[PDB]
Amino acid sequence: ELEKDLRDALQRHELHLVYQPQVDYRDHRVVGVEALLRWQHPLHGFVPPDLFIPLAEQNGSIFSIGEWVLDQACRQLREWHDQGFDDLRMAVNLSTVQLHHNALPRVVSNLLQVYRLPARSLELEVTETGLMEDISTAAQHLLSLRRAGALIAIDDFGTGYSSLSYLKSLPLDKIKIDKSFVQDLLQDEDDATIVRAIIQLGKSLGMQVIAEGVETAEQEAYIIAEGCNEGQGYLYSKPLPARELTQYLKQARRL
Amino acid sequence: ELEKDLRDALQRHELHLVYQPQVDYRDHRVVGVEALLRWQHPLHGFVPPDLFIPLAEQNGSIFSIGEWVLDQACRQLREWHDQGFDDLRMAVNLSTVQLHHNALPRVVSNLLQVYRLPARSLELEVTETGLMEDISTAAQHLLSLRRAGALIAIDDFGTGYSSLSYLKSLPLDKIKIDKSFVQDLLQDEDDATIVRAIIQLGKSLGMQVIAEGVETAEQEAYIIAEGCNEGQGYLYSKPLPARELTQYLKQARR
Ligand SMILES: [Mg+2]
Ligand SMILES: [Mg+2]
Repeated sequence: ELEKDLRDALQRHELHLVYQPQVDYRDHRVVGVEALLRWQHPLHGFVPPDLFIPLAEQNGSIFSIGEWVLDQACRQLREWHDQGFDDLRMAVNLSTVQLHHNALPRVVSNLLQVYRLPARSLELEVTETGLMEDISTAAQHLLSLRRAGALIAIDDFGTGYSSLSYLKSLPLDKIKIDKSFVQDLLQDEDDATIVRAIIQLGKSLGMQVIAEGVETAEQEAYIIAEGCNEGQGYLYSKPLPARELTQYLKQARRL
Repeated sequence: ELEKDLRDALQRHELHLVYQPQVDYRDHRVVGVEALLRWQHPLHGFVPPDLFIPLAEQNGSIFSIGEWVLDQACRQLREWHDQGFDDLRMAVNLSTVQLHHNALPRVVSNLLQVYRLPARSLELEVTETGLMEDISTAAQHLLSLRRAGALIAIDDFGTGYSSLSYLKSLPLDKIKIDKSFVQDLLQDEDDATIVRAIIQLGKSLGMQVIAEGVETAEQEAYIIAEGCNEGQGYLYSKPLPARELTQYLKQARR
């Protein structure tokens, strides 16, 4: 039922990473890339991450998959840095189980040393739900990750529960607006209100804000006018395999 | 013995209300009053509400106590309206267990009609913790309360967990900055950041913002500059018994 086929997946080389660029609106430059895990099974097609990551969390294999993801993402960043894009950031999502695994600080610190990555070049994305299960342990691990040189961002912001007390207290550097609000920006005006509110909440707390799911130039124009710092989504590029994002990044940085 | 004593505090008339005024910064005029429950035990003295309301929620006394508070508060609003303070609003705190009780909409609607109170004159204060206890039930009770003519405010904001999604979709009118962030305002700069953020979150979402715990004129100047709409705290008045708050209202509207 693929909850059984998931187990062979990494062994069968059925998992891979795709990469989505992130654009800074101060200079409209590509400044970061988000690594996204895919499972393309030869019989079933792509299996949604929202399906199989819960599966991996329940059978205790998510930490081993996450180790593989982090290694491949850090290696890919080192390759891109060596090609001249040495200010590029790499962002990697951490599932809730990973976030609360006490070996996560060691795994990340190892990779930052092994690939000799600059400070502030790896960003770890966590969700509001991940933080809420056990804010005590999450805070300890996030502080340790920041101490090792990683940045921390909150993914899918606005879809979970957050405490403003903890948002300012934690070592959080960036808020990512959930794409559900950005995608329907120009249509629903409660969605636009929440987009504007998240932007201003990031500004009020001294955090960068990135809009996910930017599909159209008119959406980009609206969020830039309201003060958003960065963007991600189809307007810039869908998620791409590494070889194709290398071409996109060289083309984007050419001029 | 404390939980035991609270079981019958209400027949023993050991509960009373005090009232704290609220000031609108658009014209620096008293626009509302918060009713606050007190329990002065004959042997123990004042028992903190943070102590006896969780006790009332476990032992089931909260329902009858809460109904008594709303009744006394609506009665006092009717008296002040008839004394010429026609537009005054009354604010009452609802505990989590109260907020999720099936009979809460009928209790509030009864009192609004019994005391012939105008629409938007009673404001019910709920906490983020109360909303997150069961967002489905909370949402339908809040919609019924608003449908009956009550206003809804989130009390102690910033100290619990909220969702921007639900803040916008619920029938909320007002956010109350938690007193702990305002008391630390001028000396502590991270709480100044939280205060600024809450005020701006309120503007962004189209909700009024009231600061609780305002103690000095410099704090008030800071929060108005930031866009705060209302204030409450020792700077205006500490909580007062009804006869002194009447004196306070009369003194101002001279
Ligand atoms: Mg992400
Ligand atoms: Mg209150």
